[PDB]
Amino acid sequence: GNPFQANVEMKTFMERFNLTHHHQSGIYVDLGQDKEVDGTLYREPAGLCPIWGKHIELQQPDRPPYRNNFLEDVPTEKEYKQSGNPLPGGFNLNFVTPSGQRISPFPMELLENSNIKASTDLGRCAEFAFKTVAMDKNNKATKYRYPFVYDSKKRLCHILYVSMQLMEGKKYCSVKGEPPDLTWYCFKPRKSVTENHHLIYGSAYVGENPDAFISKCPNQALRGYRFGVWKKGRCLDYTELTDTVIERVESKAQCWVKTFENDGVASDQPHTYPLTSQASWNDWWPLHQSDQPHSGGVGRNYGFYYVDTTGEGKCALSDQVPDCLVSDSAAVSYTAAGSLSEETPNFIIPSNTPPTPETALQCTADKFPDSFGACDVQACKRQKTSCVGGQIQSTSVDCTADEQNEC
Ligand SMILES: *[C@@H]1O[C@H](CO)[C@@H](O)[C@H](O)[C@H]1NC(C)=O
Repeated sequence: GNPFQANVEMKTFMERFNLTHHHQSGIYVDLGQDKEVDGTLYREPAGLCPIWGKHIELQQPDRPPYRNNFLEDVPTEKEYKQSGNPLPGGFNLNFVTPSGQRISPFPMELLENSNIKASTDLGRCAEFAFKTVAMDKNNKATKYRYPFVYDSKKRLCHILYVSMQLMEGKKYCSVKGEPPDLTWYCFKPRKSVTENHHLIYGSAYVGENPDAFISKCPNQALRGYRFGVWKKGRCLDYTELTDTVIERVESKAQCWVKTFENDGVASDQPHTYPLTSQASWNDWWPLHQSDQPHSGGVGRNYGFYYVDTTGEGKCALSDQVPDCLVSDSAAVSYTAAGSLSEETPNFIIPSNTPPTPETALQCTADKFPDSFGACDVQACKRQKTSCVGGQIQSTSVDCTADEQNEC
């Protein structure tokens, strides 16, 4: 009797944390699909959940004309003639309509318009991205869809022409202008303990069903609980699992960053990039490669900050999809997909469309009596499930004096 499985409301709550199920693609680098454009096969971001706080850190020279900001416009041919190597600018789609209307960034007020069906601001930007496709050379609508960033502060929706997310090595690219002959600067995905929390990155496919992310993706940190897996008749938090990575942290936010940046996070990036005959890297989109990985969202995406009995702040990282929780008011559970904050921001609350509940961890002492599992005689602990201040509690406690003879 895992209560988190036996209770269908608690079960459906825990499902939001399964990134392999809903997101289904890379998170650190998302390149989960393939689409041909003008006779060439390109990798395309495909994941269904927004990645909160994800930004691409660029490594352009530290001088004019370089902004080191992936939200800047992709450069014009002239701009690049003027700058020298490497390319200046950013990843932002710079196209104009025949009318001369700019496509990105696009303001949320203009979206909130009946061609846009999403009920939340973040969903409206995802839906905009989903309704925006590469046009081929000739000029026809293609199936390749650009990823987006919602800058939730400025309320602006960015369609990124550049769908590349990681490029490293003097093979392909320069770091702060060294070596100088290379066309591309290097870049990589980051989250920061302090910056760009108000930026949300996503594949266009978050917009295909633009309200689904609200209730199927783990958007927000989970305060007051530690991710766990049901074993031996009780909830074992990640600290009790053999394959967990445990690192010391100074702060809870560093743990949140580590769930995205650790070496085992779900990533669709190949270890060597494609064999071309170009001098170096020379495309706006990643090329299809026979041996490309598709993580399908599987990876060390999960973790929690907690304080050990020694008083040290630590971060437990796991690839194990959680199917239970251990309650701990000081703990916070994070994923590679969600935000640092545990509070639901305004811009994923229907602007109109009732808010979907998560009432699954609410309880009453009356209807939810103290319940004890059987003693795990290996650890000599047993599950205790109960209700305190209207919140479900789940911990491992001492076995009865009698059961201890069997440990
Ligand atoms: C997570 O989702 C994937 C794909 O649907 C599934 O294979 C896996 O069992 C799920 N894990 C759970 C519920 O622990």
